[PDB]
Amino acid sequence: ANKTVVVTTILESPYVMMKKNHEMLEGNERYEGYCVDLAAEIAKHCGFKYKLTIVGDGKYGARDADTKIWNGMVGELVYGKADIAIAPLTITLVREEVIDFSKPFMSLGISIMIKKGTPIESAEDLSKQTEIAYGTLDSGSTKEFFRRSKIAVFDKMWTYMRSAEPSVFVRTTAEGVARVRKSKGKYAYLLESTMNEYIEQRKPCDTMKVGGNLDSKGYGIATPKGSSLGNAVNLAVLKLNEQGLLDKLKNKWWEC
Amino acid sequence: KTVVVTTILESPYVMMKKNHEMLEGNERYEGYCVDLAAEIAKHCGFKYKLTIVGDGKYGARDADTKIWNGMVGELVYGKADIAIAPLTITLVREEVIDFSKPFMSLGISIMIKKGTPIESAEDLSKQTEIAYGTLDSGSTKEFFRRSKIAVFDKMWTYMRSAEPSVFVRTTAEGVARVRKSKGKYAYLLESTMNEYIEQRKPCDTMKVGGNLDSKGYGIATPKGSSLGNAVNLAVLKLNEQGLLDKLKNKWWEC
Ligand SMILES: [NH3+][C@@H](Cc1c(-c2nnn(Cc3cccc(Cl)c3)n2)o[nH]c1=O)C(=O)O
Ligand SMILES: [NH3+][C@@H](Cc1c(-c2nnn(Cc3cccc(Cl)c3)n2)o[nH]c1=O)C(=O)O
Ligand SMILES: [Cl-]
Ligand SMILES: [Cl-]
Ligand SMILES: [Cl-]
Ligand SMILES: [Cl-]
Ligand SMILES: [Cl-]
Repeated sequence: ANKTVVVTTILESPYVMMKKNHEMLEGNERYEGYCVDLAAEIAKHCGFKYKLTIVGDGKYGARDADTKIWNGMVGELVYGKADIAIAPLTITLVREEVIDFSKPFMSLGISIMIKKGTPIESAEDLSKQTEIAYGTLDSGSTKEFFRRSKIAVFDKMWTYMRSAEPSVFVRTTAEGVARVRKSKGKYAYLLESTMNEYIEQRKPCDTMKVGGNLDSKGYGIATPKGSSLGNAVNLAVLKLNEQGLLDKLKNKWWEC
Repeated sequence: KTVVVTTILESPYVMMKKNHEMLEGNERYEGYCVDLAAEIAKHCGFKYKLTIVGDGKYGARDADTKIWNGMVGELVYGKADIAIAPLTITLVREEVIDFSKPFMSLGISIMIKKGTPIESAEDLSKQTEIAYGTLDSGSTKEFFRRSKIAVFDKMWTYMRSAEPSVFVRTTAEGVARVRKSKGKYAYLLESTMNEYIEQRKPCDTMKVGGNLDSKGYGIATPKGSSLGNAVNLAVLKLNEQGLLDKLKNKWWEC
């Protein structure tokens, strides 16, 4: 690279977190987490300096159907605000058409979060009932998945979600988790298995993952199309995996 | 023109059809990869011819000369246009060819004959009574040669100095070596084949311990190929539509 690399990411524990004493720290030293360590290791094996930045709008990435404008970390790569995205960013077909992804460094699938005691076990259960509302993050891969799915059960769920009143969408993942906890079992949150399981095993220990994953995908490091950094970043990811660092980082950062 | 697809004869990925001697062309073969090639050829809009890799190898290179063999070599040296097989995505392979995003996941595991006193990779590295090795021309050999983890590096130090040779030249040779060694050989292979062989007679093998790593199979094309981008989007499409899970269930006793 010829400049200091601008890395965009999102504040999502345990991937990126503010240090207890971040107010006294400068630059990259303010943050900590799985993706903070991963960026240092990618930058080390690619030979560039980098500055960690938090995505301005706090979004993963969605595409406006009318204007085709992207937002979130995806938009920051498409419109030249960032050089690389190191975050739990899901590899998707639609995103792969405007940005480049490295090979996945972590796997996941869409899963269901419920409040302990809710009579729900699968997405089939959710689509066949009207007592428990459900929704997902509005600006992420999960919304994209349901919007595009030709699969009957998932299309039926999408049709219900976008027509529900009050809205069942949430604009952050934390909003979704909180909605489950305060809805007395009347709201089920559709989110990725990684965060679902993470929340499950932590206080107040009142949420739970039910059913199996709805699909199988992974997180990847993203760069803009044509960037002379994607090839290097891709090899770095594969080297860190083959050397065993990704397993070490997983164990490092991963109660009820 | 017609795209030359290189693959390898491994069940249930690629197999000979019943009465294959009387069939011609692509109709001689069937399996997960045979169905997968048709789907990718459909979404990418090209005609293709299935061919089995000449040397029956997955792909390794000489450390000094950097010359490749196996399916990787057929792509690097212009003998095939695309590889559709259980070919593992690795660092060294991605330096000379391109891979799509993984269409299937797997890890390195340990195969033993039933009754062998082994449960993990650490157990093997702590002794020599029970020999252990892996395929010589594959990604598992690359893993043990390039792994920075201590226990794996000790297994590599043992393998390349053991006597008689613990390496094998085909996966069938490794499995046969476990079944014939009366419990004195452990074969390091990928979990997909380990668990598949486990549920097939003679039913005298089993998988012990968790996977030593986590990786995936990807569709390979030579660098600069005009099929690369399209093939990658096809895999992601087939995954989104659930067809990869359909093929798995379709093609996947003790
Ligand atoms: N990853 C999706 C976003 C996304 C998620 C999601 N779930 N978990 N993450 C990351 C995460 C946060 C906190 C803790 C842990 Cl363990 C993992 N993203 O769920 N629906 C979506 O749409 C995207 O790229 O749009
Ligand atoms: N995949 C590796 C080869 C490779 C394998 C391996 N194991 N299983 N396969 C594919 C397979 C065969 C038979 C049945 C089933 Cl289910 C799966 N390849 O083990 N060590 C290696 O080095 C490579 O690309 O080099
Ligand atoms: Cl993982
Ligand atoms: Cl359906
Ligand atoms: Cl021709
Ligand atoms: Cl899989
Ligand atoms: Cl170690």
